[PDB]
Amino acid sequence: MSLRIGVIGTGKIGKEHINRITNKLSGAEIVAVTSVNQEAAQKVVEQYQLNATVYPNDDSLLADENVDAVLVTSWGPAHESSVLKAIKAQKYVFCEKPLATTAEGCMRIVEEEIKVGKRLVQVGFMRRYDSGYVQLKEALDNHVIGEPLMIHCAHRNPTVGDNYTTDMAVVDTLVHEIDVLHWLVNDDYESVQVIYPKKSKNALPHLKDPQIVVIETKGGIVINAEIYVNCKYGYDIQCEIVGEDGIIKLPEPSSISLRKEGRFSTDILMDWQRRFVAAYDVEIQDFIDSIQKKGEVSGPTAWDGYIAAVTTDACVKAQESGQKEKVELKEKPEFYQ
Amino acid sequence: MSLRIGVIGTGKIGKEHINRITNKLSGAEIVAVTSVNQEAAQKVVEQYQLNATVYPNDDSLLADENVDAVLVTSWGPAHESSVLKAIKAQKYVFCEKPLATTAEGCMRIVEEEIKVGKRLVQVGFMRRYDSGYVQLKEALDNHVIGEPLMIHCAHRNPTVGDNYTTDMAVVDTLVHEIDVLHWLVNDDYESVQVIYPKKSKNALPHLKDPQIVVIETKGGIVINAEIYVNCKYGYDIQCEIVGEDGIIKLPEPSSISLRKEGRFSTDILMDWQRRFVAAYDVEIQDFIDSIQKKGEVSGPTAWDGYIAAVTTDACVKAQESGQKEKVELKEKPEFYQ
Amino acid sequence: MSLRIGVIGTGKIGKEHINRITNKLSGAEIVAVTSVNQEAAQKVVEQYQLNATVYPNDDSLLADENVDAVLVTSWGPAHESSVLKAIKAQKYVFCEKPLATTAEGCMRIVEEEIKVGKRLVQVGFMRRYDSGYVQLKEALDNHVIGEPLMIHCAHRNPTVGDNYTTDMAVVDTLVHEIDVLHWLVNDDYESVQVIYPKKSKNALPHLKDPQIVVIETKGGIVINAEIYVNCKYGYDIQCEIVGEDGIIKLPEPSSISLRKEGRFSTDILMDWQRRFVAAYDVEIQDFIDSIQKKGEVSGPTAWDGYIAAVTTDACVKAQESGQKEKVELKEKPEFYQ
Amino acid sequence: MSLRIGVIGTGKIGKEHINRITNKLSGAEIVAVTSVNQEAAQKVVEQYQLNATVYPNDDSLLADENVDAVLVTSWGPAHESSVLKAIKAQKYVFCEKPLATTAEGCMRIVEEEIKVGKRLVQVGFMRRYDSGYVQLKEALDNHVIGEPLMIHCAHRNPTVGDNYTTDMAVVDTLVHEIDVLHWLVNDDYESVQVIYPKKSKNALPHLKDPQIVVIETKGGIVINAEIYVNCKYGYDIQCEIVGEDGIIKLPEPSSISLRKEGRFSTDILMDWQRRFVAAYDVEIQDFIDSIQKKGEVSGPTAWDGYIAAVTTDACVKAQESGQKEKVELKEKPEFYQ
Ligand SMILES: NC(=O)c1ccc[n+]([C@@H]2O[C@H](COP(=O)([O-])OP(=O)(O)OC[C@H]3O[C@@H](n4cnc5c(N)ncnc54)[C@H](OP(=O)(O)O)[C@@H]3O)[C@@H](O)[C@H]2O)c1
Ligand SMILES: NC(=O)c1ccc[n+]([C@@H]2O[C@H](COP(=O)([O-])OP(=O)(O)OC[C@H]3O[C@@H](n4cnc5c(N)ncnc54)[C@H](OP(=O)(O)O)[C@@H]3O)[C@@H](O)[C@H]2O)c1
Ligand SMILES: NC(=O)c1ccc[n+]([C@@H]2O[C@H](COP(=O)([O-])OP(=O)(O)OC[C@H]3O[C@@H](n4cnc5c(N)ncnc54)[C@H](OP(=O)(O)O)[C@@H]3O)[C@@H](O)[C@H]2O)c1
Ligand SMILES: NC(=O)c1ccc[n+]([C@@H]2O[C@H](COP(=O)([O-])OP(=O)(O)OC[C@H]3O[C@@H](n4cnc5c(N)ncnc54)[C@H](OP(=O)(O)O)[C@@H]3O)[C@@H](O)[C@H]2O)c1
Repeated sequence: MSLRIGVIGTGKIGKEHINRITNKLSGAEIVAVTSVNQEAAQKVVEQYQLNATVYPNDDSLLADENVDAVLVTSWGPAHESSVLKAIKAQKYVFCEKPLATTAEGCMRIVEEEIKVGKRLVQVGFMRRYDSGYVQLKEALDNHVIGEPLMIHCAHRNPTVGDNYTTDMAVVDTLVHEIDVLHWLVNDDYESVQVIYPKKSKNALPHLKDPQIVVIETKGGIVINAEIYVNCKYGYDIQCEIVGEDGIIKLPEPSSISLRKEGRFSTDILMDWQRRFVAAYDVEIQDFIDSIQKKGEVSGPTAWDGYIAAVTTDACVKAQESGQKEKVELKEKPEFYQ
Repeated sequence: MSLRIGVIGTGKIGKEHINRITNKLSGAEIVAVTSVNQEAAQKVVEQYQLNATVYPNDDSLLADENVDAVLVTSWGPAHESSVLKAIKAQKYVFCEKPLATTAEGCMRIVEEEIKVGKRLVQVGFMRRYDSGYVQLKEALDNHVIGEPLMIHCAHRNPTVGDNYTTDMAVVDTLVHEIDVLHWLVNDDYESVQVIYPKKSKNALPHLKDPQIVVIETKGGIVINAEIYVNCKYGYDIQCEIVGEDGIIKLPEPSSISLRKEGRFSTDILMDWQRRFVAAYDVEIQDFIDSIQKKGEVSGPTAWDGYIAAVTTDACVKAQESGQKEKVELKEKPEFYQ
Repeated sequence: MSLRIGVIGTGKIGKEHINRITNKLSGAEIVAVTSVNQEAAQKVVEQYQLNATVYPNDDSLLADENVDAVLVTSWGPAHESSVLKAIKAQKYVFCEKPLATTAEGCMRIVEEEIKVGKRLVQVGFMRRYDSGYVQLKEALDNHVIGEPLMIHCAHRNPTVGDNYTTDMAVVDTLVHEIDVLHWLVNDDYESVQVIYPKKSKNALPHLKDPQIVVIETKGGIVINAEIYVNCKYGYDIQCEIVGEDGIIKLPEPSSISLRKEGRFSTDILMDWQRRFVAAYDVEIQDFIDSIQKKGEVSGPTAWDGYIAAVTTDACVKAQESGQKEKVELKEKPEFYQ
Repeated sequence: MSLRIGVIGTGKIGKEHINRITNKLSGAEIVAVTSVNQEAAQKVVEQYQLNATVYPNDDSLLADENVDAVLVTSWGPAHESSVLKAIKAQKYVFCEKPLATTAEGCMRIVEEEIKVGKRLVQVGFMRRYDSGYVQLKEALDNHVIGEPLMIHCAHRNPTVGDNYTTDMAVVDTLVHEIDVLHWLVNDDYESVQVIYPKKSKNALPHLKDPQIVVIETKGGIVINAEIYVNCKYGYDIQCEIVGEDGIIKLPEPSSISLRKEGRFSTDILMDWQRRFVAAYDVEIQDFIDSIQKKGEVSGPTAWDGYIAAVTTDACVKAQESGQKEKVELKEKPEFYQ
């Protein structure tokens, strides 16, 4: 019957996932809430009419035996702590990115989970659940294009706020590409390099934008990723995989077409929140269903969180040094193989 | 909440709706089933692990006061009888097409609903809930192309069985177009004409396929619909609306692209079930949510069912006469505004 | 050496053809011109720096023994006379549409050419030389889609002058479709029907625009053609051929794409003269080349002119009567086989 | 009257140019040819039925006072020689790439031309005359997308023979991109870097294919160019320019579309000779018209040839070293401004 879920962190995306579980998905219910702000957390149970005790902290909510699983949706740097705790409490955990702000912290989560002996942790890299990326994965697995040789991608955003900084280009933005690409081609990153084109007029003086990130896999796949967060025209994810015998490419989001005033056109999304809305529903549903059927989670793993953490670090180092940097990856544990 | 739902008819679409409510959607559960094969209904309850009572018939299912609403997913020609009974028992009813196999059948349902004083009946014309059609209607209502003048559409299917007959081209197939178009442009159908191109080699000698159906609305919009149920290449829905100042067009379903062996290509679906899957989820969720929030349904009405019935009747007439036929619609009751 | 060409009618089209012959194409030169405004004629000679006599009329131009061939680019109604005179003078003739203003006019020209005993007359239906239509013809002749069953096309124009009349929709505009389609599918027209949507706000009150013209071939191919000469958005030619086993479609004219301000777009041409510029070059070059290589022309024939006339007449009839009208088509002389 | 053209080298490209001049274009004729293969040369004169003299060498041909201009279409390394001889004879010269096999060779040509005092040398970089590239240039010069920041391009080929070497990837292939991009964005190259992904199974082991070349301009435009000469699927040129406020992209070559067997598709050329046939006609016609109207040529210059040589040299340097290499360009002479 219903999977009982506690929510750690009721900001925007905590409110979204709650709405999801309460009003859209099957098999689960929100029974507990927290942080930080005792208020607001109470305002959230109000807003959504929840049968939910407002606990004052992780351990508190995590103490409850009427909670089977948790969503960690709080401030990024807070994640590692709550995840560790929930693992010790042996509850299933869905953790929004990042798993932890350091590779060391991801490694600690990895260590703990391996002790429990089964997969409790799923990281919220929703792109793997998007129908376009699923199709790309299927085509590759069915050897449609032969071996992958190169990947060209772009992650574009119309404009960012004052506080968006150069490192966020890789840490908050490219991390999605970083997680999804190694999954697609099943190969590990080896080296990264960052090249800066002239700065766009739309970027604030403190921010280096756009940038080009070149990544090589151990297999020798070269990825060039454009990141351009002040592109003005829209929010835009583009991904092209070049293989030996052919090329596959991610599709545009669905739009009606329009002939009008001398132009034939389709819409480009302006809002990042509309790009992957279905994927978010799918990943949470899969969280719920995996548990109810397999006694463990199925999505991106604690190791995937670690791979991202390490890769983003090398990228930031590449941003600073302007040189080709190594990606320091431990061999993958048997437990995640 | 938990809307408590009884299913009348546990065939293919019945089982798929049961799956949706049980494993995909929010706010409802299946508590009762009935079918003409009572053991078949039992297997379904087994298969989906339902906490549901198997009833011998719809009368007794409708007698169960723990049943809030029903789905009528039985044999087409039997829908009308089940709907009438559900209206008298005052349950909400989601009826798969058709509502009734005759205009008179629909009119009977219409006046029974008007007696009850609120909306009980929602007809399963799922295209209205498809994002493409929603986008088309949004554009229209925002005056993007001015007044609609012409609609060019096509409904294509790879192949049909031995028992698909000429009348089914309009009754089972074009009926989807007939419902969605008058809704899109807010106009009533006035007349229809059927034109037969040479028979396709892919069609059995008793079937006339393809067909062209020309429809004129009262306001003077002209619709040209191509029906070709043996097109071989795929399942394909196309729709273009030509307005005074511009043209809008329904998108292709999402697909990765492929460059390979001298061709740049995307997928065309082979399977009608894959085309509108999301729409079915949305329509049923809307049935549930409208009831739980407004105490009445919100989708295609019994009146839309009537409109479809009158129009397909005129189309069948036109198939046999080769002449322009009037669509004789009674004025729309104030109840259905 | 050069094919020596005289030009009858030195208005807009006459000047453009003179331009391509003088400055773009191989193997010909203008040696004579005539008009009606004997100032503009002398003017064109100087503007294009031509070593050419200006004559006062066709008779005197056709008298000139060093003229090998003529282009008839005069006022529409005057074409027939000049073509006839040229045939009697035994000169080759490229005649801009229309060959004549009546089917009888076209038939007369057909008879004189048969008397001359070889092909002198090429009619300027340039679409057959457009690379997109050439590709459609080639796909059809390679049996890529099976037998053609239906054709859907549109001929759209941003706006017309107040002189444009309802009959001109089929006589001046659809006549291009009428020619190209029977050529593409190698079939004769049998019947036509015209349906009027409500009048567009962009159309003057005396003009019925847009129009839908339904044409059936003897073999049972059904053509649905949309004509909309005040569509505002652009000049647009669309053509989709539905065959038994698949569908082929004319491409958009080439254009860079643009992502900007929330839209992904390509250009739609605003003026008809840019649409087929290459085809005009190819058709004239073919006129020159065929004459020099074979001693007769090879393009659209006087008989093709006749077919267009008879089909347009039947369309004008359908315009007035609102009924299905027969295309009164005489049998094709072996001379044109 | 006619520009009298001599052709040096009657290989494949030489033959094509003779064909367009003799049978397609305006205002010139072939009056002289020479080739290392005498029989081939005389056979070309028969084949195209030329009114031309076969000369045993370029000295003879260039000494012919009835020769106004020459096309140099001989073996690559022999180009420099013929170009210098032609400038000395003060003949107009269309030189197929490369201008010379070294930057030194090009510099000597630059030197001799400046002495003459006018432009005699046009280099055969035809992409500049392609309608797609012209539209890109027009959009950029109208500042449709603001300042260019990044360019992503690809040059792909189905297969190469056993002669093709790693250096030819930049020397014979990328050289087209190298010329067209600095022309598009009006900026000079600064540094280049080469990255090798894993080798394609379609490549002979003596060849490194594919390659990624990264070029920075002095203004800070970053260019990422994929070269892949055994991509199997087709010949394919892609080019996307990312600007501050928008993105413009080269179109696919014109193709009809096809729906068939579960795919919606367009053709991809397999044959490089088909991608740019129109550009070749336009470039040669430009050569002829510029001479006849301005007394000097006006396409890509000897200086453009020199840029290509230096930039290609540095790319080959980067190929061997694996490091970011400098493009050492001298100051552009006033003669070429
Ligand atoms: N998977 C995806 O596609 C996706 C998409 C978006 C976000 N995320 C991730 O989800 C996590 C949380 O995101 P969010 O947008 O929901 O966060 P949020 O609402 O900004 O943060 C959650 C709560 O913490 C408070 N807070 C945290 N740090 C604060 C500070 N320094 N000052 C003031 N209040 C602070 C917030 O208050 P304030 O109102 O003042 O912030 C809010 O009450 C992040 O790790 C983010 O990267 C993932
Ligand atoms: N909205 C849509 O797009 C959509 C899509 C599909 C279907 N539908 C509609 O939903 C309804 C049911 O569809 P379905 O595909 O589930 O149908 P189905 O499985 O073929 O038929 C449903 C039930 O009717 C019975 N039945 C079928 N033919 C019969 C006949 N000739 N005589 C007596 N009983 C008969 C079946 O018996 P058995 O138990 O022996 O099979 C089954 O119990 C139909 O009216 C159909 O038009 C709508
Ligand atoms: N193949 C195609 O796609 C295509 C495209 C465009 C046109 N065409 C055809 O080519 C022909 C010429 O077209 P256009 O646009 O060049 O036409 P135009 O210039 O208007 O007509 C040619 C000349 O006719 C003169 N004229 C007009 N009315 C006259 C009258 N009643 N009596 C005597 N002379 C008269 C005008 O004299 P002034 O010089 O004093 O004005 C004009 O120069 C047309 O029949 C048209 O259908 C074909
Ligand atoms: N703009 C463009 O896109 C483009 C396209 C293609 C080529 N090109 C350029 O045009 C030039 C010639 O190209 P192509 O493909 O036409 O060459 P080709 O036909 O192989 O050679 C052209 C001429 O050089 C001779 N030749 C060829 N190989 C030779 C060798 N190994 N030693 C001595 N003489 C030799 C040929 O005579 P034999 O037959 O007796 O060898 C012929 O007269 C090259 O510089 C090439 O890069 C440019």
